[PDB]
Amino acid sequence: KVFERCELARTLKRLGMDGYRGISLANWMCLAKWESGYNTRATNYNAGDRSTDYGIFQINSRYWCNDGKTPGAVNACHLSCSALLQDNIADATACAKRVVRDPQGIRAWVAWRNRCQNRDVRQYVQGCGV
Repeated sequence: KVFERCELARTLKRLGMDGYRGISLANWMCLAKWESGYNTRATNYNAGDRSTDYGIFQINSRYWCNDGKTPGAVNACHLSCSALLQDNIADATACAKRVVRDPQGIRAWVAWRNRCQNRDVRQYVQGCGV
């Protein structure tokens, strides 16, 4: 599924993402925007280390989900990476929450650092009713 902007903002809010561990909804939106263009079936293979990024947040298989083909990988979210390719993003948000409970928080995603950190991200939630 490819979410429309405000549709996603309210979907994330309903799943408890607004302010989760001090991270604003606008930040999660900016993350999803730059990671996959709000596309839940987005995937990216990383030839260098044999891991794959999954879903709307492009979560990596080396540490977060199990795809069975990533060498020495772990599954901290305790999910099959397939769960991160669903139209329903409940599991993907559960895992995104798991990621941010770690020390880095939202900084876990380099894309967030490159396009969201210290940026005016208000535009992501404007007019969505969140």
